[PDB]
Parts: sequence; C-alpha cells; structure tokens
Amino acid sequence: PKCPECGQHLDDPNLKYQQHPEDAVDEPQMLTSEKLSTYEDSPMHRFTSFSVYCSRGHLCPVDTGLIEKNVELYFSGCAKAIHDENPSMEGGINGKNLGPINQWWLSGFDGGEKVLIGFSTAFAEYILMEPSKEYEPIFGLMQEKIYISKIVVEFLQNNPDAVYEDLINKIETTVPPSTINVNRFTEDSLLRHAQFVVSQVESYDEAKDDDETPIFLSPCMRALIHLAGVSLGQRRATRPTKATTTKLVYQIFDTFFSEQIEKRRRCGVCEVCQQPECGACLKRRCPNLAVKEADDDEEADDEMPSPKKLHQGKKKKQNKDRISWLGQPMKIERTYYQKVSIDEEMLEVGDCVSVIPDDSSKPLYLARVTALWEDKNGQMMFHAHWFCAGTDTVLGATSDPLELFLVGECENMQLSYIHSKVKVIYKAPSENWAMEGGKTYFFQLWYNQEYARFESPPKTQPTEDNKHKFCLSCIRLAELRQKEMPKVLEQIEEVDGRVYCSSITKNGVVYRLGDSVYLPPEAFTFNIKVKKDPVNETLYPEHYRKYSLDAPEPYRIGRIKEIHCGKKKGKVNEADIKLRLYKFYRPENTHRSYNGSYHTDINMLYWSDEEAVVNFSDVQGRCTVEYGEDLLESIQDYSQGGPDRFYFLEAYNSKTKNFEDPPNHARSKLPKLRTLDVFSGCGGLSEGFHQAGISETLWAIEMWDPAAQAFRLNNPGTTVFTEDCNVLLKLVMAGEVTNSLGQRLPQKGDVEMLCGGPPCQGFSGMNRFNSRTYSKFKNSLVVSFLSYCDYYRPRFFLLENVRNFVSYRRSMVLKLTLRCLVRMGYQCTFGVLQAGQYGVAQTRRRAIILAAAPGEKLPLFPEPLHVFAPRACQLSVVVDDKKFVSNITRLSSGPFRTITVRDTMSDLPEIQNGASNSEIPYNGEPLSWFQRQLRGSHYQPILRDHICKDMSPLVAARMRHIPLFPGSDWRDLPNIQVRLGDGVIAHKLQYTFHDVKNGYSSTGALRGVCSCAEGKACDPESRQFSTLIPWCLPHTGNRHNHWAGLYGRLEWDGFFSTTVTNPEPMGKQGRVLHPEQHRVVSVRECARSQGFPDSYRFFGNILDRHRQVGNAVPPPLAKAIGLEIKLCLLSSARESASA
Ligand SMILES: Nc1ncnc2c1ncn2[C@@H]1O[C@H](CSCC[C@H](N)C(=O)O)[C@@H](O)[C@H]1O
Ligand SMILES: [Zn+2]
Ligand SMILES: [Zn+2]
Ligand SMILES: [Zn+2]
Ligand SMILES: [Zn+2]
Repeated sequence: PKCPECGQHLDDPNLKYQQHPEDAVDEPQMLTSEKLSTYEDSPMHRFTSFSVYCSRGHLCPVDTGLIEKNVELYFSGCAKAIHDENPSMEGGINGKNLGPINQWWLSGFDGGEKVLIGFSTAFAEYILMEPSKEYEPIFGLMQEKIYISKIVVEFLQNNPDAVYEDLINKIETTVPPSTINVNRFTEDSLLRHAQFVVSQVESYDEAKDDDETPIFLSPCMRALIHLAGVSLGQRRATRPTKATTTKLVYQIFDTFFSEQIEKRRRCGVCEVCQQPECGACLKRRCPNLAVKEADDDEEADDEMPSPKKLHQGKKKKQNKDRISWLGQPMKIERTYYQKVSIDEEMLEVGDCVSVIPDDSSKPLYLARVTALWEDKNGQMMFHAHWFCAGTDTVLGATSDPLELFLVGECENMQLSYIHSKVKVIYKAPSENWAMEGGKTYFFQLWYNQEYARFESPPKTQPTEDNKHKFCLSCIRLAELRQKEMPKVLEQIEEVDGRVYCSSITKNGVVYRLGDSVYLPPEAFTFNIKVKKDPVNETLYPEHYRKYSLDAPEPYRIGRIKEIHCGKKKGKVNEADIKLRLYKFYRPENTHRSYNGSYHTDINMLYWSDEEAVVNFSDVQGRCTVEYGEDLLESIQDYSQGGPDRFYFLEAYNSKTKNFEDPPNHARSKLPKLRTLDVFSGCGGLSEGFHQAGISETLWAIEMWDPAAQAFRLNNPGTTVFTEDCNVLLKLVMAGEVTNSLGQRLPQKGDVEMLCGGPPCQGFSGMNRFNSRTYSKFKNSLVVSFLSYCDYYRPRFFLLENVRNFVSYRRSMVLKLTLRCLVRMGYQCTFGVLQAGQYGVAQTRRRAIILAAAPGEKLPLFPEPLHVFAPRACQLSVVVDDKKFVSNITRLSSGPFRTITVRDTMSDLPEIQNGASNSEIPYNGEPLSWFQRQLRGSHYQPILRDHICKDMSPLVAARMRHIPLFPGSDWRDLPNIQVRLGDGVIAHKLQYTFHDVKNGYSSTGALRGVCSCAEGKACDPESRQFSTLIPWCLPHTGNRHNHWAGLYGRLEWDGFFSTTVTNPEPMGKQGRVLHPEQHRVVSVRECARSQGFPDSYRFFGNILDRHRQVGNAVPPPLAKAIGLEIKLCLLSSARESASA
C-alpha cells in the first residue's frame, strides 16, 4: 500500500499522520484575526509549530518536488505577527488545512547568516519558524540541505574559479551548528544533496543578477554536475580591480580595446527552455547549453604542416622611363656592382624600397636595397633583402601598422620591380635604455618565423671585400649551411678507396677519435632474447567497465674507433662519413634488463668489445664516456660537473653474461643575476635557477602568507615581500625607499632578472575575447607583471604559465604579451616544455615566455634530457593557423631513461591514512638514483612532510579495497558491506534498473543504478549514499568514459597525472592513491614528484603544503631553463671581452 496523493508506502515505519490543534480555523478565517496586519501585496506573516501534509494526512516533505508534480500540499500550525520573533506558540492563531502550497521559497544568501523559508498560498505569504514535534524530522533533512546550499553559495560568491577539491575542502571543514544534527559534512553528503545544492545555486544567479558570471558555472560546480548526474533547470527560490601599470603597458592594452573590440544551441527539453519571456525581462538562457559552452571554452586544439615562407610570392614590374647608373662601379665579379642608380630620382645602396605585388593578398612588399649591379646580359639588377610587416609576425593585429621586422628573406630582382623609395628608421635603444621605464615606417628586431624569436639585429659588419654585396639574410644562411655541413677536419692516411680520419664536424660539434657518440635505438643491436579467466560479477558488479603511446629507448652509446667514410671522384665524399664504434651497454640492455634500471645510476654504462658501423648522419650529438677507476674527482662530482657525462666501471661479456674489468684501450666565474621572483610561492622556480648557479633571489613577492613563509626557510638572504605585487609596484612608482614593515624595496638597476608565474583566472578561456573577458585580462596579473618588466628593465625575463596560456583567448593573451615586450624593445620568444622530459615522474606541460634585453642574447629552450611518452610531448603551438615550434630537436629520443613513481618514492617509510607526524626517520637508505640525488650525498636524519591527509571512514574503507595490480581504480571495488569502524555501515549498491546500453551481468544481474539507465528521467530516492562503490560513478559512468581511474593507484612504472595540489580520489587531479598503501599521496611524495630535494622546507597546514608544492615550478625544469640562460651569459661575457 502507498498514497494516491503523495505516494508514501503505508508499511514505511517512518510515516506520520496529521495531528491538529483545537482553535485551528481554516486559512481565510485565521487571516482575518487582529493579531495580524516588504514592498509587496500579501500579507506577510510568521508561522510556527508547522506541519506539511498531503490531501489524506501524510506528513510530506516539500523539497521532493510534489508541489511541482501538481500534488496539493496543505499546512497547519500557529501563525504570528510579521514582527513576532518568538517561536513559542503564544501570540498567534492556529490554522488548519491552510491553502494548497502555490510554491515555497528561500531568502538568505549574502550578508545574512539567517536563511528564511517561506510558503506562498492562494491568500498569503508565510515565513516559517519552528516545526511541530511530529514534523521536526522531515524539516530536519530539508534544513540540512539548505545549509550545504548556503555554504556552497556563500563560498562561491567569495571564490569563483574554485576547483572541485576546494569545494570538497570548504564543505568538509565547515563546522555546522547544533541546530543541524550532522557532526560535519562530507563529499558523500554534497553528492547525496547534489541536485538540491545545484538547483539552489542556479536560482541564486537567476535571482541576484549582475552582468557577472553565474556561480553555477564555476569549475567545482560543473565538476559536481558531471560527477553526480544532476538535472539542470529545476530552479525556485528568489527573495573594480586595476593593474598597477606604467604609461607604456597601459597604452598597449588601452589601444587594443579602442581598436579590435566588437560583439544559440538551446537544449529545448529543459524547465528553463520551457518558459517565456524577455524584451518581460532580459534572461531566459538555458543552463545545459551554458555548461557545454563553459566546458568547451576550457579545451584547446593540439598534426599541422610547416608555415609558408613570406614573399614567395609574386611581385609585378612597373616603369619604362629612364633607369641609368650613377658614378664609377664599386667592384666587379659576370656581374658589375654600382653604388647609385637613377630611376628619374636618386637611389643609393642601403636605401629602402617598396614593391607593388599582384592584386590578391595585398600588403605592399618592403625591402632593403642590399646591392646594385649589371649582369652579363646587360640587365640592371638589385638585391632586395625583405622586411616583415608587424601583422605578418606572430603578433598580428597587436602590432604597430608602421613597425617592420628584419627577416631571412632576400632575392635578386630587376630594377623594374621597384615602386618607390621609402623612409625606414632603426628605433635603436637609448644609451640608458634600462632607466627608460615610465609618421613613417620603423624597425627594431630580427624575426625568425620557424621559432617565433624576436631578436636584436646582428650589427654587422661590412668588410671591404663585401661592402657592396652586404646582405645579412645571405650571411645568416651561409653560417647556417656551414654548421649543418658534415666536414672532415684532419685525415690520417687513406685505404681501399676510403680515407681514415682523426677529426670530423657538424652542427657546431667537433668529433675526434675516442670521443663518444649518441645514436637512435635503431642504429645498432645487442645480443637479444625471447589468457584472462572468469571474474565473480556479484562481488565485482562494476569490473565489466574495465574494458570497455609509451616512452622510447634512450640514445644508443658508442665510442669512436674509426672514421673511414667514402670518396667522390678526386676528394672525400662528405655524404659518406661512416663510423666504427665500440657498443656501450646500459644496465637495462644487459640480461638484468628492468632490474638494471632500478638502483643503478641514471648515467652508468658497461663497456663492450662489441662493434658497429654507422653513418655520421645518424649521430645525434657527442657525450663523455669515461672510466671511473681513473678519475680526478668522485663519480658524483664528475657526473654533476657538466652535460652529457656518463661512466663505466666494468665490462659486459655479452657471451658469458659476466663482468670482467675493462680492456686497457678503453682507458684514458658565472655571474649570478640579482633576481626578483614575482608570485614566488614556496620558491620552486627560484630553486632551479639557484641550482643553475646563474642567479640569487634578493626580492620575492608572495601575497599568500604560508608560501612566502616557506620561501624564507629555503632562501634566508631574500627580502620576501608578503604583499600584492600591485601595491609593491605602486610604492616604487611613488618613489618609496622602504615598505610599512621596513624592508628595502627593489629599485631600477637593482633587478638583473625578472621571473614569475602570474595566475591567469578571470579570462583563462579559449573563445574570442569580449567586453567582459578583455576587462579581466586588461587588469590581469599578466599586465601587472609586464609593468614590472617595463619599469625595472631586467637583462632577463621569464613568465611561466599553464600550457594553455599559449592558446588562451584565440591566442590573444600571448600575442599581446609578445607585443608589450617588442614595444619596450626587448628580444623575446615563447615555447612549451614537458617537465617529465627534464627528470620528473609527472606529466606537466608549461607555457614559457623568454625575454632578454637588447645587448644580452635570447636564450634557447633546453634540450629534453629524459625519454617520455610521445602523447605527453606535444610542444607545437598553432597561432592564427600557423604552427610555431622551439629550437628543441630531441623530439623523440633523449640521453637518459624515464624517471618513474618507483624512482620518485620507492624509499619512503610506510605511513597510514591520516599521517600527522611532520618529522620522522627514513628507517632506510635511498634506493633509486633519483632518490640518492634529492636525499643528497650529505646525510639527513629527519624525513620531512611525509604527512598524508586524513580521509573519511568511508573513503578510507574504499582505498583498503582498491587492489594493488597496476592501473586499478573504483571499477575493482567489491560490492560488500564494510563496517565503517564507527557505528556507521557502508552498505551494498542495490542494482534495480536495466542498463539498456551495458546489458546484463554474467550472473544475469541488472547493471542499472538509476531510472535514467533505462532512458527515463532520473528518479530521486533511487540515489544511494555511503556505498563502497560510489553510486555516482555508475550513475554517470557511460557519459564520462567509465570514470577513467577515479580511486586509482599510481603505477610504480607510471607518472603523476599532473601537479597535485589537493589529493582527492574523485578529483580532477588524476590518480592520487599510493601504489601499495591504503592512502592518498603524502606532501613529500608530491614534493618528490616535483623533484624537490628532501631538505626543501614547507610551511602551514597539510593542505597549504600540498598547494605550495603543486603550485611550484619543478626545480629540474627551472634548472634546465636556467642552464640555457647560463650559456647566454658566458657567451655574452667572452663577447664583451675584446680590445
Ligand atoms: N596578486 C598577487 N600578488 C603577489 N602574489 C600573488 C598574487 N596572487 C597570487 N599570488 C601568488 O601566486 C603564486 C602562483 S604559484 C608560483 C609558482 C612559483 N614561481 C614556484 O616555482 O613555486 C601563488 O603562490 C600565490 O599565492
Ligand atoms: Zn499521502
Ligand atoms: Zn535548456
Ligand atoms: Zn641576401
Ligand atoms: Zn539517473
């Protein structure tokens, strides 16, 4: 038996019938009482001892949607004076069967701790107070629901951009009052109330409206929507940051607005899609569409062939009047060079010209007249070194219509193709350019299309043997062809039509006999060597979902024995340079294989008497393979001394599979820049830079206290400013010497290098800019950061960001950043790097913007040192449908093996879920090479931050029950009733519906967790909570790739999905459970995943430490970049050491 009106099952032991007061009169009568009377027509009244019930007398909830489902609900209790705050049944009239509830509503989501619950009837609006003793339970749950909703709304008003793991933490950590009979809230509760909470939050945006972003569209909100299948649109309840910029930086962002700035996939089936109309108002917009759009704005598009070279390209001839030479010829060559030519008016060498092309792609071609001459066919010729227009560079629209750029484009042309003489000025930097922080065609930098490098022009020089032919574009190409040229330097004595040599060259590297060489895994070979059963589906109902590229080998190493080659007609054929090498085994290449690749050094080799022949083309680079037993310093000291340094102590007998000693033929300052790390964090970026020996941080700016604190502990000589960089900048700009706290503010000339990670939050999307999006970026921390650069003018600049920075806002964010630096007159470039390729067991791509002052050199992006899964390695950038790449050649292979989770944390003592002891002994030695380095050669007794979050009894239980086999997640959980330690009991998942797309289990059992599996609309109450297999995961599984690896354990041979900031198992941060322990990863494990030395200190609570680390730039990546700035400095030091 179950009610025809409300639906309640009569056998329900928690059912209750309506119990009435005496003086209870019908609604119109009780509303005519004199005990009764904001800008509306009601009348509004208070209401106490209330009870809500169906037409038959069953006490009913109001949240459940029965009002919506047309079910007439009647209420009863004491009504009071609008002003009467007493919830004691005393100053009012009792009403009975009070009008069917037209609708119910809420008010109290701002500067108001109280949340009011009102009902609307055919006659009056009532404000509820206390329920009746019989209704109390029913109102109880409803109340709890309302509270989570409040916490969720309030938090989001204060923190939009909040991620799912934060929401969870906000909820988790909020202490509810006594008035709410819940000890504390959990992810389980939020997920359980996920529909009420979301539908409440939607309503807050519909109600309190601004031109601002709907709170239901925040990352955490959409995350909760996708995780717990939620129906959007079921709504009901109603009732000027400015960047501290310099004139120059302001001007750029101010003009882009006053130029390039101009201004429907509705769902149909939703409750918002079924409601008219607006000019009654200005909003009726679909929430399901709103999400799809909000989600698509988050994703980019990463193949595409090389961009076409400019000016190749058709130009059209002009004049037939009088072109005659002027003066005596400069020189002779079949060609006769001149200095002046008169095409009606005077035209000298080194003047600029305009060339009218074919009326199609219509920009006017611009060129520097390099040379003037007459060819053997008496035709008047010229050499046109082309200029690139601002719009034709990466910059595009962002550039000055008058700014031109020098390119590696030149061609010979007849004097007919010339249109006119054009005034082209070189906007050279001032004598004092560093102090400068706050018409016709001009130029400033040299642009390399292939690598988006804006650089300071050479200058020069024109020798008297080429003062007539002087083409920089021709010189560059010549130098390039020379380096790319395989050439013999010294030869011994020739043999059977092949010359034996002692030294060869290519790419700028000189290869001698005995020097070691890198080659692809295909280059040679070593002496090689040579079905699932039935799962219990009753126990593992979700395993069916389980169903349904990897890193290459590092370079093959060889030592040079012979440089024999080939011969062409008379002399040596460079196309035929061959090498005879002694093959070097890596421990992995031995019979040992993967066990060799464990505790061994990343750079240890095994000598072999084996030999191979390979072309000098196949050679990737040169390295240093030395015998350690004949060594000057320790193996560590030699290894840590410089690049491409390997060693061998024994020799591998490939045949006997044994280790003999090797044969006897196998035997033998840096100016640290004064740095300012803006958005310093705990100092991971500064760390890699200090590791590089190229810097010293003297001023670090951190807004968040726990981070700045952690910085100081690692950098004691740094003036850590715990402010908003915007106030800090305004003070120097105001002329201050010191801040409130009496700390010396950095002054112009004090900062040699600027570096930082400006967080992009108010505009971090992909779609076209807009009035909203632009205003947010106009004042962004990117613009505050570029102002710092403009004011201070450091020798070197770095802006590290999220890889998508490069793609953000139809790549406009990157185009404007590059524009800024060019306006100032800085050499600059962008580029993407995968941290994993730099010695970290994590897959994280970062956008890196390098900038360098005119005078210094522009650094290159570091060559990858570690072999990584190709998928994780897409570094290319498509800007305005042109593919931009970095100088990185190693695409592809690398010199060292991959760093794995195993190498990252295999040595750490066992810790249980909820570990709290900050300082503990290691209780053992380091095992991996990686461990040895972060633990250090110097003995450390204490292990720090091996602290791990305390997960709930339920989550804790779930983790115990996640198998240890690689790549194991939720889908492996058993459907078993776990005793949650405490009174609470995690029960089985009830499988009551049919999955029409997944079928039946092997046992003929159902797979459906909710009515929507059938194709119908989700029936609530079919929702389950506190289940071992989270109910929400089968609920949405199908539409979200079976919830990938949520509750997944890290693979020992795997990596970290990303930079983990708050480890949650159903989180957007990847696999977070430890490979073997029934817990989530500890702070130190994360710190290790970042390649931080075990000495590295962290401040605040567990979560602050977690944030500090997952915010950091991994020191290995920072050092890699720092090392590129290293060469850039030494090179510029020897260059500024002449006569
Ligand atoms: N307006 C502002 N002014 C100064 N610092 C800010 C800021 N807003 C955010 N921050 C800081 O921005 C930092 C970004 S994380 C930076 C990573 C870092 N360079 C490293 O390798 O550790 C955070 O640590 C945050 O607290
Ligand atoms: Zn009923
Ligand atoms: Zn809709
Ligand atoms: Zn040329
Ligand atoms: Zn459903």
